[PDB]
Amino acid sequence: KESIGEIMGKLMQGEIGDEELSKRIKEIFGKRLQWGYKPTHQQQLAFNLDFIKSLKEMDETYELPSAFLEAAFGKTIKQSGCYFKDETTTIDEAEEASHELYCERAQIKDGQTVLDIGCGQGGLVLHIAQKYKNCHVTGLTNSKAQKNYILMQAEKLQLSNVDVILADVTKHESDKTYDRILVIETIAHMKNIQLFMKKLSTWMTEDSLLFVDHICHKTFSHHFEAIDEDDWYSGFIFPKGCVTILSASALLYFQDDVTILDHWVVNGMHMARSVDAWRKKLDKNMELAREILLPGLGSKEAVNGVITHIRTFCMGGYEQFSYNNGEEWMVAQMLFKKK
Amino acid sequence: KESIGEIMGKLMQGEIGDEELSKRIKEIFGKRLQWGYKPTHQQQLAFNLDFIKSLKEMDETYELPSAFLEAAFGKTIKQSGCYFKDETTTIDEAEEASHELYCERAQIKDGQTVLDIGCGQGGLVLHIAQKYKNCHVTGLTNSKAQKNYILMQAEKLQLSNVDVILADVTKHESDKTYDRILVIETIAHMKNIQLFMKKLSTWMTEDSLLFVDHICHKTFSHHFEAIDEDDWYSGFIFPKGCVTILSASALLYFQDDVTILDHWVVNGMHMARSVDAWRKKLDKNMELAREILLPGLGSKEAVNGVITHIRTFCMGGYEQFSYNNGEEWMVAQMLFKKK
Ligand SMILES: C[S@@+](CC[C@H](N)C(=O)[O-])C[C@H]1O[C@@H](n2cnc3c(N)ncnc32)[C@H](O)[C@@H]1O
Ligand SMILES: C[S@@+](CC[C@H](N)C(=O)[O-])C[C@H]1O[C@@H](n2cnc3c(N)ncnc32)[C@H](O)[C@@H]1O
Ligand SMILES: COc1ccc(C[C@H]2c3cc(O)c(OC)cc3CCN2C)cc1O
Ligand SMILES: COc1ccc(C[C@H]2c3cc(O)c(OC)cc3CCN2C)cc1O
Repeated sequence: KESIGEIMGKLMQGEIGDEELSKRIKEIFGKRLQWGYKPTHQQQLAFNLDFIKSLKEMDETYELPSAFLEAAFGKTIKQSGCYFKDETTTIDEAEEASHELYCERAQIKDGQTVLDIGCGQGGLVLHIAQKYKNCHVTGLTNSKAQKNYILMQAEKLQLSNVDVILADVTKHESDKTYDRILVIETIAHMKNIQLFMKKLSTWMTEDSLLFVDHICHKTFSHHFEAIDEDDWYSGFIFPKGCVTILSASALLYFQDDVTILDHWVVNGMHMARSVDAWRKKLDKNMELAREILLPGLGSKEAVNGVITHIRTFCMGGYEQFSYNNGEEWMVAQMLFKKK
Repeated sequence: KESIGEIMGKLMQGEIGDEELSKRIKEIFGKRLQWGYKPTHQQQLAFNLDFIKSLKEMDETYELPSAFLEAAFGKTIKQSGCYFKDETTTIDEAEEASHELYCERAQIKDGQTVLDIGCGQGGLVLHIAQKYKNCHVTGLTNSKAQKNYILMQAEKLQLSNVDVILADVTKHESDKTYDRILVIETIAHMKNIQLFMKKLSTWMTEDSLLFVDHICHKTFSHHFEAIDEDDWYSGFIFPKGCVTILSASALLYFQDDVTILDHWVVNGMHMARSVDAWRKKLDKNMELAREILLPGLGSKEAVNGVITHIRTFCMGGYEQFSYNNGEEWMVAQMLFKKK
């Protein structure tokens, strides 16, 4: 069936079954792979360097209710890839394992000041604060709801070492420095990477470390947007075209102000299992979710719309991160010091 | 035929024909590829990062006569990969094309001070000096013979803007700075890369650029040494185990003191065609070469030994750089500024 509008129409009517939906999104990702892989390393580097150089030239009131977030995501409402040891690891255990991975790779130690940039619902902030009672942990979010959620959770867990800065990170100005800065799956939303990294360095001292985790492709970078008129998916998921997927090594070229100390990647099956867990939990709590959303949304059809958007994101994320057994799209992690 | 000694024995007797020699070296390189490629990007990065971290912990009077060098190499005696536009490009034309490539990518402009580190027989120094009469061009070499050769060539070409520093680059101390620093296929011999790059930065100002060209593997780094007891080749060619082949991206992790601006690779068929041209020219001038070498060598057998070493280097280099149509071993190039 041709035509964006036609596919979008059937999709919203629940007339496209899971199997065909998955098959359709997978073919969309297959075409991005064809766009991204060049025949020789000479050409691959030319293409990658052109993307990086273009980056270096660059310079909604409605928020889902937290009770809905609790019904779709895991216990700490982590909205980033989790780490699954087993086949039977639950989303709650995978959330905790990923928190501990970050603490290990970012070399968190009791006593440090820690800043978590774009902290979301604050799972990582709460984890570090609870495990390391002499750390002072600051979250930074541009969401008032997120701030209020984190502060409430801190109060319930009897944590006294948590604060939250409410700010757009690109506009925030401050003299404060921190021993540790964490940036977990936020960089994909950052429009000016060179400026972002530069600002981060001014919040560091000679003893600080910076840890960044970002969704990536192992070989090439791309904007998350349609290649052609056959791709209904990209523009449905991110209607504002400002999500960038950096290659696993792209940040190596942004060492004006920071210097790399270590670099890892985590296979895409972890992310795939994450989104699959959210999809399954959402499906299980579907009735409850629709009831929670109805008030603030107004119509049963607007509810259906928000649910379709979220569920399709999950189905598409599955196909993207599980491609070739997790060896295409994945998560890259880097550790830096100030330069 | 098993046993290192046995193969080494036949090789020196000219009893191993070209076809079997090539086949044997190619299988040796095949095994290094098996050693170097990991099943997942997560493992490949772990392996690459381990090599880079190990680097960061690390801290002959007999010279061939220039008349011999003239009989084996091209007109400027370039001893680095050349650039072949055609099938019929000669070694002399490929030397010139590669010189012009370096000048373009290093952004050489008339009027600049230029330093060429490990300048060899000074082909690049003489090229820049002749093309850009207002540049002052300094070569640095640890070889007295090379210095004397370059100065003589400068005198014959009526060049007044050439000087040569005789020094071990790792020990050279100086307050002088340069607009442009070039390092062409020298880094593979450098034992302490982090210290090397740091020193280079002290010879730069805020306006300087640094261009590095190095032999590489596209995916992984390795020392040029035997994996196992089946590899007679590595230890025959470099009897001192201190040649490192960095991956194409290894230098990205050495930005403590310099910051990357651009990055390229040149397909390995260019290098392969280079060594093939040297081998063919040596074979053509074989009689003349043996006569030139005899004086300073003393015996016809020591002559035969030096020729076998050089010719086998060429045959092995062919198999290494032409592997998979030049898409394994190749040449990487980087441009940096001071940090
Ligand atoms: C993909 S979520 C990851 C959240 C959290 N770190 C986690 O791992 O669950 C990225 C977060 O960045 C926040 N964000 C996006 N742009 C921001 C900006 N300019 N300033 C601050 N936060 C921002 C979003 O609100 C969102 O909470
Ligand atoms: C592979 S040759 C390349 C020569 C020249 N750049 C070219 O492209 O033909 C590398 C050169 O580095 C020189 N070299 C090696 N170690 C050196 C050191 N520590 N200081 C100075 N020169 C060195 C060698 O003598 C040799 O001439
Ligand atoms: C609507 O806001 C959200 C954005 C992202 C996620 C999950 C996950 C993720 C999963 C994807 O597959 C993806 O596409 C490339 C992007 C992202 C962004 C980083 N991360 C946290 C959850 C959200 O609720
Ligand atoms: C004996 O000294 C020499 C060393 C190297 C070359 C040619 C060429 C090259 C070719 C190879 O295949 C190789 O192996 C990985 C290493 C090198 C070193 C860099 N370059 C200049 C020529 C020489 O005369």
